[PDB]
Amino acid sequence: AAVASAYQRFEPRAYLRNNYAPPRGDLCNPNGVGPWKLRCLAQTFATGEVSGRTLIDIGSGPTVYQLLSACSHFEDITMTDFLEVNRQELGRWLQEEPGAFNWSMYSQHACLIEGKGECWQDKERQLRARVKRVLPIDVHQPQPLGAGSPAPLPADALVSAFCLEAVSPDLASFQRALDHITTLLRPGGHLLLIGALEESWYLAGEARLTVVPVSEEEVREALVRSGYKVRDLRTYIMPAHLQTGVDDVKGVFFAWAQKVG
Ligand SMILES: Nc1ncnc2c1ncn2[C@@H]1O[C@H](CSCC[C@H](N)C(=O)O)[C@@H](O)[C@H]1O
Ligand SMILES: O=S(=O)(NCCC(F)(F)F)c1ccc2c(c1)CN[C@@H](CF)C2
Repeated sequence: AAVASAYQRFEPRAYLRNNYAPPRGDLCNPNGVGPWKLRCLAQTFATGEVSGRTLIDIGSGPTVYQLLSACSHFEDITMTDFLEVNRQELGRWLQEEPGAFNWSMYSQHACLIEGKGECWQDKERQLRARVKRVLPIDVHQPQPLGAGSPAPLPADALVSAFCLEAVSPDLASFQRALDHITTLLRPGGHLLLIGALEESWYLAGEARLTVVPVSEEEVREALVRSGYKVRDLRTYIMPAHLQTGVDDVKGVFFAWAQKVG
């Protein structure tokens, strides 16, 4: 409830500005964190080993880039978040309403990276078409989505970016939160986890969030303890010019894990 309390001042547009607009949001530099995250996602799905019918995005927040390469492998996509404000923001983009955040640059780069000759409008069209619902969620609950969630369970795959560490006060919480979401994933399923490395706080407007600083090994061990087979775990070290005053993140990790059940 302590963290949950802090997230009450969370400003969606301040978050988007701090992390998805320049300099961090500049996709032109191939050395940026942006191109790196999109490549990890694209390369993974390009292996063709992450497929199914349903997929759930945990703690989607007000962003969609994490689903750009995934949307063409899953016909039923469910997005989620603890904050009403974030679900509202996602709606504005999915419905193409006024003031929606502009993700066209990311769509274009996903198309560029994937290399299938696809135009970005068709990519955004496909994603919007496959996202069937935006549901509330709380990874701190043994049943994240709840009792009678409209989401098809178990899911064939899960995607989660910058959520778990951002909502857990310490390692143990991180672990449980991971066990909580893992129940949502069908045995043999896949989990694509992205997150901040060794970060302790980040700003989102008037909100100042505490973060549990984790390391690559701690993430690996946590995934194993939860019953996953780590297929891939990479690290991106945050360059100096991407070190702004919005947080103290040291790097970013990408984990492709398979629930071995
Ligand atoms: N208990 C909880 N369970 C699930 N999500 C939570 C949560 N508490 C906070 N969150 C959400 O977790 C998000 C962390 S920011 C990450 C946003 C997005 N996934 C990205 O890649 O940028 C926020 O949207 C916040 O509202
Ligand atoms: O800089 S990033 O690695 N990616 C943004 C740049 C982009 F969009 F181009 F990929 C990033 C994204 C989100 C967050 C961070 C970094 C670090 N703070 C967390 C707190 F939860 C949120």
